[PDB]
Amino acid sequence: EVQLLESGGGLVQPGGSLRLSCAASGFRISDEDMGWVRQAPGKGLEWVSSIYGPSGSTYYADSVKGRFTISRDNSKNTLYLQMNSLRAEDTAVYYCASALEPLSEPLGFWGQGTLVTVSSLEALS
Amino acid sequence: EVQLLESGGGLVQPGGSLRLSCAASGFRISDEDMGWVRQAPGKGLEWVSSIYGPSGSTYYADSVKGRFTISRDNSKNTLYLQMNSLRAEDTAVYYCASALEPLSEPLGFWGQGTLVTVSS
Repeated sequence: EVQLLESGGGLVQPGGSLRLSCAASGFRISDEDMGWVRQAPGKGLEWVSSIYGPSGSTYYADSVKGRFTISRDNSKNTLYLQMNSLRAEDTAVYYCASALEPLSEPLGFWGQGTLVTVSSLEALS
Repeated sequence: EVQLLESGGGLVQPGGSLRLSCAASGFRISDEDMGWVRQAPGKGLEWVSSIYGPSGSTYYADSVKGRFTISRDNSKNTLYLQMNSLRAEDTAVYYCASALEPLSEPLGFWGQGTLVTVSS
């Protein structure tokens, strides 16, 4: 029973920061290629970041390079996403997900999704 | 720039059929691994189907086994999703996905998405 439970989303002002968390149950995060996918209306889906090849190599989108940081905690079996210097363009629903071809399961699995919103004082008023 | 253009969505009656098409740009679907994701109203994204491996092996979710069929056409370089015996729960926004690994690690790509409404 592979399960990914997400946490950490919320409302933040530009320049703020969040730490998205995704706890896995049923398998070790130290063995799968994990990542984060953003979803926004009129934007489809895009891979934000990913950690792969338990040598531990990280991919980042050009939009989030230098600001986002993907991490693993094998003790707690949790994937982390540090999101500093947030922008209005980072507003979306983030999903922790496996690769298209998982090592454990024959088909990929997703998290439930966490809404992360970045809005300024002028946009809210 | 690798792109995935979806088409074929719309309204279908329960028990009907439909064929979602995804035209690829920047690569050949013959060598890559691809798949179909869907997002149901009030629910998160879910992997509908996939095709990967050197075997061309296909895999489906328990909800769509026997009813959905993923396939590739090298003639038009298009990924097809045949959906028969559509239920009301098949109403969703469908995206096509691909994985391209030119530098030893896969890179995920998605499409814009198309809406499929199984309504009476």
